[PDB]
Amino acid sequence: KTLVYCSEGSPEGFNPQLFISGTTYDASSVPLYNRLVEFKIGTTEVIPGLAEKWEVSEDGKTYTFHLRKGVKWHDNKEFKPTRELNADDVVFSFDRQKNAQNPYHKVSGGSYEYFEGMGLPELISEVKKVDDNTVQFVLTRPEAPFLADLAMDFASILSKEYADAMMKAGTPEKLDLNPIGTGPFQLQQYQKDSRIRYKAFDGYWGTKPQIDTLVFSITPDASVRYAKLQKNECQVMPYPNPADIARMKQDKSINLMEMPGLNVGYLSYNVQKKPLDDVKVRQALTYAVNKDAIIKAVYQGAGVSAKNLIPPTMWGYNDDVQDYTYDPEKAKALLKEAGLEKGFSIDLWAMPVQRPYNPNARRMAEMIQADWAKVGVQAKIVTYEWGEYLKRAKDGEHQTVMMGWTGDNGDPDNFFATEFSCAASEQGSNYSKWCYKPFEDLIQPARATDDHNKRVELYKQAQVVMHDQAPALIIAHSTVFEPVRKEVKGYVVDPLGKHHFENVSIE
Repeated sequence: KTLVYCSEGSPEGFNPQLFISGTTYDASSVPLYNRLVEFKIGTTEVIPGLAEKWEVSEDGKTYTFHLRKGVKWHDNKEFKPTRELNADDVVFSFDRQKNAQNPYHKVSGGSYEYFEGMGLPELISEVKKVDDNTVQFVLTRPEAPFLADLAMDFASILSKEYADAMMKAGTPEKLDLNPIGTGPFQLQQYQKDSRIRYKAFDGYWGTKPQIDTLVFSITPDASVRYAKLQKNECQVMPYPNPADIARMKQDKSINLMEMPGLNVGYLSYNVQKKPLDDVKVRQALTYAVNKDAIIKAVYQGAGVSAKNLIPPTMWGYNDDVQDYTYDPEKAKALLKEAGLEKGFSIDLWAMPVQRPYNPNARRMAEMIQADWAKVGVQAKIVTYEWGEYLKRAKDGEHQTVMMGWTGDNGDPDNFFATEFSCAASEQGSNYSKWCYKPFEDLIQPARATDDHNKRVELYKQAQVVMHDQAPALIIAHSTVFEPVRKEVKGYVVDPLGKHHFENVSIE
């Protein structure tokens, strides 16, 4: 009947539209609300949510959503709904973020950060009501990742009946502070320095949670989380201390669940800077490096070797690629064919901050400098303060630079196109400055088409092109660790990084 989760900090609010933090999302969008479309648990595949089906026009610019009938809203001290979900609720949700003429646009400050971050103000031409159970979106271009954007937490549907009411009582901020949703749990109590209490929503459209009472115990210190887990004061916890992983692995009261994180760490080769314009040279520098040694010494169990830009938790992953080996002799042969038998000198920018996809860039750089020296390549390690590092790398001032990415929507486009397209190169966030027609000929059709099978084919071939042309040395993906006590049944780790309790039971 009850499950206690040791959370890592307090939510900023209960309206996910206004925030970008996973800590906040775990306490709001995940338990209380639903989206039009949802991610299938354990994957980044999209399925029906508050919309039982969708249709896409021939030109890829008009989306039709046919809404689910009979969906109930929560209630509170002040609100009791008189109708179920409809198109008004859905249009209000997106119109509030896009339209400055909407009465709720400036409410609670109007910071619609992810909405804006995903480019929706510009992409969306119009959001319209067709009837009470049908909504359309017309876009300014074809955009296959738009469905994955609508499964994101900021796209949670709010109640228009309740918003009207709170604007009527002259207390519109209550829509944001006292949540009303369609989700599996309802909010019962909250106290910022202590805990959050939820209860299974009896009216839920989906299958009712098997957990009757869900409690969040706000615990910022990770050592105290594990201590609480050991006492059975909480049954689930996130982000263990790196130091505790070995013990947790031997702890017979828990399953230490693991998964690749939604990210990647790489070293870009600026193909505009000689001799890095020659594919043979890029290949040589890649063969020369002893990547197993780097994974071991730098990540120390919190990462895994990467051979593809996207992690294996995403769809479209090509498991047929065979990664570069560690082969100095082949690197020397390559260098000779390139007419650089004698090596050359080059710079190597090391990240000044620590990230899951690259936790020790200084050590890594020293390792790569040692590897390259053996094939005659004398590297100069450079670094700058984070803002400056970013600004100069964005203008292509580097010869080689360590960078990475964390996924936003779980869609392959959000890695290949944002980081390695011709447009990204113009923009500067393609740090390889690689604009290649065979690549463009795969990622542009892939982002315009609606045929998922065709999308899978295209992204798998794109992984071949990247591998053959070696625009970047791909290094790794992080490893995520989630301790769960054995009495908890049905918990699945989420590739997008949220922590979900609506499908679990407790023994």
